[PDB]
Amino acid sequence: NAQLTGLCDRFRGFYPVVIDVETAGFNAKTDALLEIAAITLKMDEQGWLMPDTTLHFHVEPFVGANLQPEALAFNGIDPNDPDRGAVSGYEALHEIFKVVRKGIKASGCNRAIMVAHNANFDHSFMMAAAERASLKRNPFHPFATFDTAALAGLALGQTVLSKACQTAGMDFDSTQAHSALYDTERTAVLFCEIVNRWKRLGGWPL
Amino acid sequence: NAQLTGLCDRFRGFYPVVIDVETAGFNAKTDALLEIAAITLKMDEQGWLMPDTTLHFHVEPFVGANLQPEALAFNGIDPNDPDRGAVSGYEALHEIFKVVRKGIKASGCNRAIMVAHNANFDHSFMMAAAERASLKRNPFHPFATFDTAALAGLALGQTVLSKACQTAGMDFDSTQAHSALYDTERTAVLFCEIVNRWKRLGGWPLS
Ligand SMILES: [Co+2]
Ligand SMILES: [Co+2]
Ligand SMILES: [Mg+2]
Ligand SMILES: [Mg+2]
Ligand SMILES: [Mg+2]
Ligand SMILES: [Mg+2]
Repeated sequence: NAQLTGLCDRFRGFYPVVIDVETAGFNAKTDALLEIAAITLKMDEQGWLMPDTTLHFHVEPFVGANLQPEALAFNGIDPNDPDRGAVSGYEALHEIFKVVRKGIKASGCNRAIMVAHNANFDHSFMMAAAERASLKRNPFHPFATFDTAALAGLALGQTVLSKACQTAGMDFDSTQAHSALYDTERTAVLFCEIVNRWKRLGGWPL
Repeated sequence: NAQLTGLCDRFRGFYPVVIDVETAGFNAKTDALLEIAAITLKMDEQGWLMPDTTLHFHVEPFVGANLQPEALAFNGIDPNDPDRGAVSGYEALHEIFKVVRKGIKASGCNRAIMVAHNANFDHSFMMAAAERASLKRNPFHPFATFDTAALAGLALGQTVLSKACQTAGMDFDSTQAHSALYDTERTAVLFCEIVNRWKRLGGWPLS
């Protein structure tokens, strides 16, 4: 309870959850959601941020979903592979929201906020997936996000995930990139580093 | 040329332009754009960031636009008021793009990136107006932004514009808030401060 409360209090009630999504295109309303990974965070007693929990689902292209081959070629996902283990968008988000809503309960926490690289992209797909599924209990703030591309611009002078991670002194494997799980991992680590670094430099507290 | 490359160099080529819009609702696709202000930035010889150029346009509701009274009640704008001096969305954007493209011409810069509080909101309306007007040659990055709500969250632990500005040491006047000019202005000063504060604590340069 404490470490989830100290986390939220760091962001005025916001409970930051790192999200990465794979898709069949750039249109959140018409292109398929194909993969989603979520990483929750926590604050240790010293006030340092770090990764807590990890969820990950492959998602079945919804009925009516367009699919751009350039997208599939990019992330390498085959929506047809049987051993894929894809579930519905509903199932994926419901399970993630369930884990998040619990976080928000143990609260100085009020609402969840999405952390993502170029968060506008991942946010819109999540909101669209939730839309199709008619999920009423959505714990994420409907418009606000923590975009690590902007935070990296500030702290690192880099907006590209790989280059930002490298520049931050992080390991980065191009061969593992563009996978929901790896990308979310790197992004959560990058996010935690930027915040902590700000702390180490005496930028925080105020 | 110097101040623009330095600036751009700080963000790997990105030429940051602060933007604030006023609208007739929350749907960028279907609700009216009513107002837009833009503030360019510059870096002095000491490496500090500050506001440079400012332009501002009231915008006439495009044909077919919806207007939410709650939106109008919120911002105080009357789209019928004859002395607004409202221009087309094409005109406001064209004028703003012209000034921005002039900045990108600097050797260091190669693309503009929008700075805004909850930037996804402003960015979507900007991109939709540009789309309505069939504007090629849009100098702003098509999907990237610098969101001051996120940067204030990190730097100050505040995400709300007024709260962040107050918490930052800046004056904020709720009287003048929710207007394009004022909001863009507070937002630009807040962005510059967060960047500068970062520099002053030794987070930048990386050396
Ligand atoms: Co779906
Ligand atoms: Co327009
Ligand atoms: Mg991504
Ligand atoms: Mg990815
Ligand atoms: Mg605004
Ligand atoms: Mg405003």
